[PDB]
Amino acid sequence: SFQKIYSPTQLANAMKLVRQQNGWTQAELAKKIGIKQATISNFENNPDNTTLTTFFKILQSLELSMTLCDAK
Amino acid sequence: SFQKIYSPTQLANAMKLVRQQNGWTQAELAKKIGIKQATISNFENNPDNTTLTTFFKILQSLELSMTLCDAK
DNA sequence: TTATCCTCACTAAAGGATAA
DNA sequence: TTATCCTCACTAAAGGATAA
Repeated sequence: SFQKIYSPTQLANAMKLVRQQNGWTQAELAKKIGIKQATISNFENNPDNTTLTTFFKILQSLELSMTLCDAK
Repeated sequence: SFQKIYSPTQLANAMKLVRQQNGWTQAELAKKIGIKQATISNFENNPDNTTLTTFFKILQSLELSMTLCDAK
């Protein structure tokens, strides 16, 4: 159930949920994509100033992609 | 036709296309959402270090939302 | 119309690491 | 395991603005 997302907080919460559902650690994702674990922690908790690059890398680590859609 | 997106560049290119297709100026979107036109120009051309907050605001201006999906 | 410029205050992310 | 800390180099984004 991938819902429409409207903010960095909503985005981070959804992505964290995917990580937890799959039983992945922050450290293991971070290693896979070559970024700091600390960076993933910052994304999950403090997403607003997170870069697009960090977001896409994490998305890849989670075996996810994204699409645009209508706001409704 | 909203396709899967895998990078900041792909994301920016898709969003610019929506703006152009609708005939919107950078200046008008920027006004609507209270950010600089320069910021929108930076997003479209240099998206990699753009913040999640900027991305979501622009998405709103474009009458768009986003969802997660499988990478495939 | 939009890429581009100046300045300033702030932050992300890298390097490194810790507690419990 | 993950939130959190230090440092440093870099940038985004705000304020302001321009050319043509």
